[PDB]
Parts: sequence; structure tokens; C-alpha cells
Amino acid sequence: KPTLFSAYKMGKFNLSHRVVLAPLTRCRAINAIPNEALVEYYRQRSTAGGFLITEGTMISPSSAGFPHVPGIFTKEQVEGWKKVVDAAHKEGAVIFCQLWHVGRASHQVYQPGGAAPISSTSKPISKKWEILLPDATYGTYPEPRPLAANEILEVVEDYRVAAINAIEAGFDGIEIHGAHGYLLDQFMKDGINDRTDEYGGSLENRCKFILQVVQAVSAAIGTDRVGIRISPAIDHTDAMDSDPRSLGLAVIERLNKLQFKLGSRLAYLHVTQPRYTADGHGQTGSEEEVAQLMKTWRGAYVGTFICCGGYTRELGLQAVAQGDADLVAFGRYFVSNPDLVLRLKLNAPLNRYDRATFYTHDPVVGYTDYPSLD
Ligand SMILES: Cc1cc2nc3c(=O)[nH]c(=O)nc-3n(C[C@H](O)[C@H](O)[C@H](O)COP(=O)(O)O)c2cc1C
Ligand SMILES: O=Cc1ccc(O)cc1
Repeated sequence: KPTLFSAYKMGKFNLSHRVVLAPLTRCRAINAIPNEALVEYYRQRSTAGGFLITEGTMISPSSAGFPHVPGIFTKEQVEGWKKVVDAAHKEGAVIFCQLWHVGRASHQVYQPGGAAPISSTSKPISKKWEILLPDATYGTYPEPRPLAANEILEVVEDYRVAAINAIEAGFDGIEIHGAHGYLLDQFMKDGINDRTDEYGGSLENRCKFILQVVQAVSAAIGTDRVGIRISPAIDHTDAMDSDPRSLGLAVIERLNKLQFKLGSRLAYLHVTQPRYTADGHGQTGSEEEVAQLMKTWRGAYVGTFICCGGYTRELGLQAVAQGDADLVAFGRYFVSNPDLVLRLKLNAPLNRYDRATFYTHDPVVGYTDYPSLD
């Protein structure tokens, strides 16, 4: 019977337990090159048959919206990732690279030639939100430039190339970052997408871009090496949809149809959910609604389902035991608990995490120096 600590066949891959390292931007990849700090970071968190998803990784120079995040669009970057991947594999881990384009959630200082960030729209993120700049101050999100149709196809090509480069680096697969108000979410969410062309309006039009990406990377490296992450009900950086339930089901129906058409299943669907507790962990109304949404989306998707967002040991156990999810990803707890899988198995205390060093750049401090049990 399925439990949080029981084995799982994720299509092509075999896992020994259901605890997953959620993708986490940490900003230690100085000048976008994966390095020895990242090697130790992922090695520390690796387990035999444990699934790891990397931090968001740039698919292009226009992809960036944080400092010192890794890319996978140059040979030098690929060579850096090889070292990370080899170390993870030496521990028996399965590791996917998350492909990340931030869209309008960026700033001129992050853009080639100081160009405007690109998006579905010309509308900027509101002043209620601010962006961390490379000089450790916070700045204003600028007006983005809306992509023309041919430019969207160029971004699809960037994802395709990024996927091929990931496989060259030895990654087991990739995850399409389609969540949290970044580029693809800027097209899906009717709170952001005000386009009047073939990429705006209907759910069909709004889902077109992300489906083109899924189709392209599946063609390049195989459906069974492709995972997709979405967050229809998370509002981060003004990324709301008027009907998250329908948006989620629209994406899922299209994934199901693509799988049926091509004759194989994607590696997984990965959905993050909002929480309504003070600290954003665990459970307290909106809670019950969100919980049912997640069960509805799980039930509608044909294949492996990863849940994420505020899961605890008890909630992770329940999720797998009751069939609500096949795999459970952990973000913040994995920051401060390199041996999180062991700690969960032993019901050991979890180290507190320090948010002040989430996005600083030191290879050791607040990055690789959280203690393991051993
Ligand atoms: C510091 C930090 C960095 C994150 N970076 C990413 C990222 O690069 N890509 C992504 O999809 N989610 C990212 N997330 C969201 C997490 O994957 C996760 O969904 C979120 O933290 C909620 O899960 P949790 O309660 O286990 O932390 C990040 C979260 C935090 C706190
Ligand atoms: O979902 C992507 C993401 C990236 C950086 C963050 O800090 C949080 C989320």
C-alpha cells in the first residue's frame, strides 16, 4: 500500500519514497554557472531513489528575475550542471531541472542591454510587490513588453533547447515552470492576460503557449522526461484567475489529450496550493475549498501527481495514504533540513529555516551549513 515512505514507479524512473525536493531559488549560482556550492547543496539532500527538482534555471538571457540564478543555455552552464548531476546520481537520486522564464517579473538590470522584460501584456506587476535587485535593495517592477506571436515561438524554441541541454548535462528530465505568476502563468491567468489575439481570451487561447512548450520539450527529450508545474489558485505578484478550478481543469484536459494523442504519459503534473495559516505551513474554509480543488485536479489528471505548498509530515502522510497525491514536495523545510527524508522517517525535529539567507549568495552561510542529524 502507498505511504509517504513507500516506493513508486514514476514512469521511466523508480523512486524509493515519495518525499520530493521542491524547486527553490537560492541565488548561489554566481554569474549563472552551477558550481561546487550547488554540488554540495543537492548532494546533501540526495537519497537513494529520492526525487530532486532543481531551483528555477534560466532558458535564455531574458529569463532572469533574480541574481546569481543558474542557466542552462550555454556550454559553460551545462558543464557546471554535469558536476551537480553526477554527484546526485552517485547518491542514487533522480533529478529534474526546472526550466524557468520569469516574464514580466523582472527589471531592466536583469535584462540584456537593459531591455524591458517581456510578457503576455504591457501591464506591470503592481507596486504592492517589489523585486530584489542585484545590489540587495528592492526595486519597482517595470512595464513589460508584450510578445508578438513570432516571439512567443522563439521562447518555445528556447525551452526546447534548454531541455536538450538538460539531457546533455545528464539530468533525468525537466520540469516546466508554469506557476507563480511567471511567464507562462502570465498567459494562463485572465487576471494578467489582456491579449486580443490567438493567445488571449478563451481558455483554449490562454493555454496555447504552455501547451506549445510541453509539446516541444516532449518532442525533444520524450514525454516521460517532462514534468509540468502550475498553480491556478496562487495569487503571487498579481497573478489571479477569475476561475482557478476551470483554469486548472483546462490545463489538465489538454495534458490528458496530448498524452492520449502521443501514446505516453508525462513524468508528472505538479501543483502548488496556497495556505491560510500564519506561517504558511499546514492547516488552520478557504482551506477546505483549496483542499477539494486539489483533489478534483488530481482526480481529473491521468498520471502522476505531485502536491506542494505548506505540507507537513502529517499532511504529507495523509496525502499519499488517502490517494490525494503520489508524491509530496517540500520547499522551505528542505532549505534547513538537508536530510529531510531521514528526519521525516524518524519523526525527528525539523531545523528552523532562516529566510534572511534564502537569497543571499554565500556558498556556505545559510546554504550548505544547516546540520544533518549525522
Ligand atoms: C526561497 C524559495 C525559493 C523558491 N523557488 C522556487 C522556484 O525556483 N521554482 C518554483 O517552482 N517554486 C519555488 N518556490 C516555491 C516552492 O517550490 C514551494 O512550492 C513553496 O515554498 C511552498 O512549499 P513549502 O511550504 O514546502 O515551502 C520557492 C520557495 C521559496 C520559499
Ligand atoms: O515559483 C518560483 C519561485 C521563484 C522564486 C521564489 O522566491 C519563489 C517562487
